[PDB]
Amino acid sequence: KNIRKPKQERSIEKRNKILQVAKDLFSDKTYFNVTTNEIAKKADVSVGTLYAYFASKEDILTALLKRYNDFFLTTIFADINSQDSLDRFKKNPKEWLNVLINQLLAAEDKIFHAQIEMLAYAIPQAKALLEEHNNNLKNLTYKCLLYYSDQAANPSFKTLSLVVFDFISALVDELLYHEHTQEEAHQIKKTGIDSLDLIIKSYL
Amino acid sequence: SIEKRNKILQVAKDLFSDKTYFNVTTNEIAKKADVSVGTLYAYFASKEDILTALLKRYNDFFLTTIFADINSQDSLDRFKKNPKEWLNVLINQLLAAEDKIFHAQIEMLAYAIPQAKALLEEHNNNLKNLTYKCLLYYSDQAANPSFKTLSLVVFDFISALVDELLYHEHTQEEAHQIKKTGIDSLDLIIKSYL
Repeated sequence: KNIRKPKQERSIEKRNKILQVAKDLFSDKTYFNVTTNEIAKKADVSVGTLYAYFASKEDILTALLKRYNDFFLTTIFADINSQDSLDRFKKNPKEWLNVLINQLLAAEDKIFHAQIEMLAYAIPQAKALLEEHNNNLKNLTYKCLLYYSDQAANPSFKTLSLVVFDFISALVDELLYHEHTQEEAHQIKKTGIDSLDLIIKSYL
Repeated sequence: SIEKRNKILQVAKDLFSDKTYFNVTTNEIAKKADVSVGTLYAYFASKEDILTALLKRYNDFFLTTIFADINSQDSLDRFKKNPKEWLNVLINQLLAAEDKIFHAQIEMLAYAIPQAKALLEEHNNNLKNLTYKCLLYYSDQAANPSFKTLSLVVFDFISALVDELLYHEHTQEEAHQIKKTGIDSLDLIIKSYL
């Protein structure tokens, strides 16, 4: 019993293996084309064992979405949601854009994220998750706008935060999920940035 | 029969939208269209065949109605007159798009079904190319790599604005402010390069 072995229990290993296998299957085949049988086989567990851990395929999804939320908050949002961003924006709105777009472009796990976007059309948890993340990024954007003029609240800045982030996110997607040369990606980013700078400055 | 094929496509379209495509079966379509499983099969071998027929219809409708107008010489002239008036017109046409509910299902399906992804990318590339043609026409230029880049950015922003308005709940006043902010901003960006 007290012999040299990993601290993590076998039941946790198998649970983690199921989740990683399902995540990868969902990512590659899309969620609706993946069967419970296929998940069990690829995880090297019986179908009965898979059901002991997860009552349905959607319960597996619930668990993966929760993990993506933490990944988002810890690896992408923590640096964006910082006085650093507010300071940067106050000094020059253009440098705020440059840094933010790089942060969003640096976001990892784009393959599974795409699957969450698909699932937003069909699965309420997926829609809610992405709306919350989007809302947090819009709110950060709103806070930067307020910080520029040292305001407490401004409805027109809230509306602007929505439009500006929607455009930012559109630019990120063009760069992330579409094929471009290094040079074409550079020009899209520059045109996008210069354009968003002019817009933001027009309302400040 | 022709009429029955149309009824089935009508029914299948409504089902795909209400329920999620992946969850709808051919049996379900047959039952809702009041037709036998054998009859339906005679019309369409698989569910994917029904979808292809709906996608082909969507393509022809995009090409013949909405894209034909956007791609007209008349459209080029409006841009040259006032790009803001052109923006207003295009954005209002996009906001009034027919079959928006089914279109969202196509957007979802584009992640899983190559033909749906291909179709939407063609329509998006079409709209970007027209935008480019508009910029060239304004300037009387044959080619401009900076305007080609611009056309991608601008159309991406246009699409983002339309989606914000179509897919999210806003008070009447907020929706008016989002639309106005969006349009004014696009007009500002376009004019900065002209």
